[PDB]
Amino acid sequence: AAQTNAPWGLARISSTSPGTSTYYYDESAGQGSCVYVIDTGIEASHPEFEGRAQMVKTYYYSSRDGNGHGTHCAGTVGSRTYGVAKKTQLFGVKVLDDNGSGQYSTIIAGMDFVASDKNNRNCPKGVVASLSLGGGYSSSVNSAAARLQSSGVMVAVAAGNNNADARNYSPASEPSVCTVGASDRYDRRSSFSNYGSVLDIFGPGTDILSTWIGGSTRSISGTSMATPHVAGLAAYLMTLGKTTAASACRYIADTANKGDLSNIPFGTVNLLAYNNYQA
Repeated sequence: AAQTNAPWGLARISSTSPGTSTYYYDESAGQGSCVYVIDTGIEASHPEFEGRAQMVKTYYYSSRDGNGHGTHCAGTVGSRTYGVAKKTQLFGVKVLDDNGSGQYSTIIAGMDFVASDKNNRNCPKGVVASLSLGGGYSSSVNSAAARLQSSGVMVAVAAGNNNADARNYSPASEPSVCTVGASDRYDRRSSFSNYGSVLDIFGPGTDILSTWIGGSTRSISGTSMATPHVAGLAAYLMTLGKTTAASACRYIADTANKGDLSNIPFGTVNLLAYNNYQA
């Protein structure tokens, strides 16, 4: 398939060179897979989700996305115009309030919930989880992320927006989950993106147009926007049978565009998410 005039991030992960405007991808588009978006929620009512999004857990007086952040990430995973896995199923776990804040004990609870709740859902091509969130170092948070990975779920987490080493943030610093850095449309490391040996892969994360609450759309920036590209990609590759939940992050790194990013510090991988689709 080809999406003409796609967002630059979608075109990037299906291209070998920056500057293109078409997203090339297999028509399966993630059908049969499931991506849990652990964030401020999702506006499942958005016509861009085509009824494929549904909230399954909240920890606040409401399960609605009063922020847009979670709706923006979910649209990059699987929205029809802005997503990587356009036929995937999106589940919303609202661990963050409408300021984008959330306590560690709640985020942990959310992750434990996803490990259990995938057993209630039909996902014959596997399960992905996208955690566009984090904070200071916490081993309990890291264990939580590793528990989720070990239970059969592909975990992708943002590396952080502190332009520092991700060793000091969580769950970004958990070795067994996929930790995603951010790049821009010119293959530069995003000015804000964290770095460090704990990174596994980079995805598009500067000026990312995607869905927004109110049935709208906007462009924003962060390793929060890079994470759902890789999560979408994981789910896309899993539907195709090329990798598994346990093996996807390694697969994405093996098959990534190598050595094409600028400003990548010494010790940080130089790998850009890439779907190697050959029509």
